[PDB]
Amino acid sequence: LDALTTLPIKKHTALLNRFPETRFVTQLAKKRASWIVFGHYLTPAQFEDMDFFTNRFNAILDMWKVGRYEVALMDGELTSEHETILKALELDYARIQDVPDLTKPGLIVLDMDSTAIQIECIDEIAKLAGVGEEVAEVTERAMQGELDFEQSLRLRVSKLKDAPEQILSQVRETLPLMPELPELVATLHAFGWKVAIASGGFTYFSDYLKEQLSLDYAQSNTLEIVSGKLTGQVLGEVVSAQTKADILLTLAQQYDVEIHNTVAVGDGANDLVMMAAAGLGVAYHAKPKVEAKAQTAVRFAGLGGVVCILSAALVAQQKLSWK
Repeated sequence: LDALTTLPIKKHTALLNRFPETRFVTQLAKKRASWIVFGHYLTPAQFEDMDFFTNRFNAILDMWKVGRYEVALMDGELTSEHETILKALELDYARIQDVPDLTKPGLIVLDMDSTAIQIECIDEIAKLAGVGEEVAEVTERAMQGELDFEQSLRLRVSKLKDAPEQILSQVRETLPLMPELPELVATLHAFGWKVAIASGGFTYFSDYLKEQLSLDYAQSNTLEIVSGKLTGQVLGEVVSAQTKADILLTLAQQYDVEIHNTVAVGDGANDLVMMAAAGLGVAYHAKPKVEAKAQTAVRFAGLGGVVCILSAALVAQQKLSWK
């Protein structure tokens, strides 16, 4: 029932009334506004901290809600001083130029989790399979630059030979979905967008997610399973940085979506190629080095932050009325 819950995108007068009327301006054109601030709860107090640090009164053109999030379309420009004070406040922000249009056919591609959270996943399958150490000896040999990326994967998997299938379920359940993924999926489908995941984990997991959430496409590393045991082989191609960008371009064409109306959400160096290929890359809880390369980043919010960003283009261009 999870992908039946959208994130309502609505104007609330109560939200406006929370702020002095002076905080708002009506002179500047919404369509020329360049950035947004968003978080679970926006208060005058936070904006006074922002004002003090940036040495100016930061006016809001418009505020609305996206699920539990409150979004403010901002006057002026996002300066590095703004970024500093917003990080301190733990408010997210984004420049909204080039943000795709929810009302036109579109595609979003997400990575099922950080390569760190997939190393943990595989290390846990290994520990359950009783070869926790072999897999470790191999991860070490990859740290020495002895094995490249694919060799490390394939070799770590090979240690699982003969492991019983039910180890995969037993691990699926000890793990939590990205916060708000189900809402992100439902919301984008409501707009008629396609949703695709591409991860360096295993088809077993990604195909389950594809089932629970009705994703349109999912691609991971497929573990060969025979007689309910893992054979230790990986079928087909090993999903790499490049594979991710390829999935994005293929599906775009296949789905008949303009490249500029695609979105790629990632968190590691592994996703930069995908992100560089999409109309918009969104770093989600990524390393500061990856954040600095992405056009937009979500730092504090859940995946609903992605909808906050997309809703801004909708509201800026007045693509729809509310009720």
